Amino acid sequence: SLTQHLVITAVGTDRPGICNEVVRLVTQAGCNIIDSRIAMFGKEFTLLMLISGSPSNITRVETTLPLLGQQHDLITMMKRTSPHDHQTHAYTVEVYVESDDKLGLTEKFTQFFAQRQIGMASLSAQTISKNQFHIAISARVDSGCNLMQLQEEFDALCTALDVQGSLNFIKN
Amino acid sequence: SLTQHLVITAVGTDRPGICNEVVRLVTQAGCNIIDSRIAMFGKEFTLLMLISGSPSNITRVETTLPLLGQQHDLITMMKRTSPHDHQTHAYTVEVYVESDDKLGLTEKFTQFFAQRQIGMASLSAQTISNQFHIAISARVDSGCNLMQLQEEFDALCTALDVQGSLNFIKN
Repeated sequence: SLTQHLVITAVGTDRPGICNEVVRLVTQAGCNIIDSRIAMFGKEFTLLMLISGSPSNITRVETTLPLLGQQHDLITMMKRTSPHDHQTHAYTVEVYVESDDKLGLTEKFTQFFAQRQIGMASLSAQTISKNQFHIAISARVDSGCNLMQLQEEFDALCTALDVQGSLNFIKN
Repeated sequence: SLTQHLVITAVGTDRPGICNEVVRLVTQAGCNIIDSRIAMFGKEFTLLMLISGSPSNITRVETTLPLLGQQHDLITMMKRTSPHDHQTHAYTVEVYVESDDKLGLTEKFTQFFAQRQIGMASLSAQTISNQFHIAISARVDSGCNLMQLQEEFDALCTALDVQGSLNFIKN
């Protein structure tokens, strides 16, 4: 059949089985779960998800999902999208930047990865207790990426912006 | 000054600098980005983000974020929450399950980990071409009895008669 893809976003007060019903409703709808991201932020359950199924099954998910969010104070958001081309990743680079000035610094580092077409998976930019600003980014690069070269360019940027930054590589 | 926390979630067509916009709007509003999850699913930019700031700044972001979205065809959702008890995990457990049946197999494994208070970071449950595979990346702190976890997990797979494995990775 014509396999259709859908993107799901959900936020709800984290409780024992909230994530059960979600994958329950999705899998029990005939759809496949291509990938997802689950994070516990604050007292909240946050989920990013990409599913695929027949046009019939997806609609089934597009209809039933909001109801689940009604009886659980859950908040949903969906959006159909083109199929997902699997980008296998060979490494996870973890970056850590520290500065005393936060002025437009974070977007300099996200741009660093965009210019190189490296997708980030997580980020944090914040002022710590006690007058410094710390940025933390996690990104995935494939096997075709020159690691020693990525590290050098990252060091140059850090020199250019006069901040302290470290880079870490982790393969899976 | 009475720190407020805001969970933000967005999904729009993946374009360049789209993420930059979000980070710019939030940081210029004087807020901190405590954590976030970014992913490119299909052809969409996907974001989960937890920010915090004073009520004035959070209100500012709550006010101007939707607008930014209207600009970049980005649909967003927001909700305030309580302080973040930032947990650290001693191990990352990669789980892999291979079966020749789809029927209610997924809930079994999520329940398995929810019941044991072991959080999941990612999940994929799909058929591959007549075998339904489940990949789960979960977090396990140091107070976990790895021997018991292994045994119970093996008993799960045995009861469902599927093939499962766990790979303990140190963070």
